[PDB]
Amino acid sequence: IDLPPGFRFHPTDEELITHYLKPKVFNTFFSATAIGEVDLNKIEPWDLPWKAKMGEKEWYFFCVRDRKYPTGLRTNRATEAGYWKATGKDKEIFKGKSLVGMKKTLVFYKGRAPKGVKTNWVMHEYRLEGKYCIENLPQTAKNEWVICRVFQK
Amino acid sequence: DLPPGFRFHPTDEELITHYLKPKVFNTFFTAIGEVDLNKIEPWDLPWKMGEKEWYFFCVRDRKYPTGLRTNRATEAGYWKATGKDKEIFKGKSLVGMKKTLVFYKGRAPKGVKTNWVMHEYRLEGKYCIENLPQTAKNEWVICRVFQK
DNA sequence: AGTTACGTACGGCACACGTAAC
DNA sequence: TGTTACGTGTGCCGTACGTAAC
Repeated sequence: IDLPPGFRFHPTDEELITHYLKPKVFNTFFSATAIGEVDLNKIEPWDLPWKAKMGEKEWYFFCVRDRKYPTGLRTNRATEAGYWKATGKDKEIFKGKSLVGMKKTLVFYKGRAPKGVKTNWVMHEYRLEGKYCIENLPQTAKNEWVICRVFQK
Repeated sequence: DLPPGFRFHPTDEELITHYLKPKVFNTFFTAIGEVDLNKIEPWDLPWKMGEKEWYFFCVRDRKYPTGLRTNRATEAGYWKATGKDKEIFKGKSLVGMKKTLVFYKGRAPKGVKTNWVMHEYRLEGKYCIENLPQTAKNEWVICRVFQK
């Protein structure tokens, strides 16, 4: 609907995990008007705002984390242009006294190599953890499905 | 109703241009909410735009008739400005200034501080010209009050 | 070898609070 | 004497970026 000026989608970390990522992990057909679905392994952050929904300053997008190596137990963070690089320690998301999620901060580098070129594109990847750790998940795509907030400094 | 996460989170400029400016230009104009902020305790302020942060209007009145210094004293305590103000620019044109004040309970020379923090946004960019010479002698501002 | 991730700095931002002004 | 603002200090956040590890 038309939002009065200033009314925007700025959810708290727990609102993202509880009302957005958690339902999608269970139902792959969960749909949200505020947040679309892209594969950051293919799409590039410069072209990202074109393929965005209800977003001007920040863009929210669901994504499927792909394992880099067959036995790597790591995540493919490589794109055609460059590579998303994890920076700093993760941030715990708690619902009441129960840990329900985790936030990782990633900065894009155009190098696609150890000679990465730092960019101003920063992505806040939110992932299901704690009360919803893959160990106690009913064979749903938990580790795979992750919400991502992309913005430019 | 609003889907979860959708809230009133306006930019610095959005506050001055879409809310403060019309109220200054056209007195009393929008569901934004107004409060006297005169002798009102901040914990009793919600008694709401948002339970996270409360946004309310305010009428700054001069403490001293000749002082021109604005009154920030309540029965419960005083609001103490911290650091320096922040510029609000709609392009290359300065439109507003944001002052951060931290509530200090006690109302004494050395009152005990509290976690109440208020971001006061004012129309300082066009204040000097007094485009509209309101004889009401009322300075209208908008404040983001939260206890975080 | 290439790619990712860890983890401790480091710079900016949001105040904390002494010391000056009205 | 009281009350308010000013202005650096600073502690904490948001990354930067080797160095290690997968």
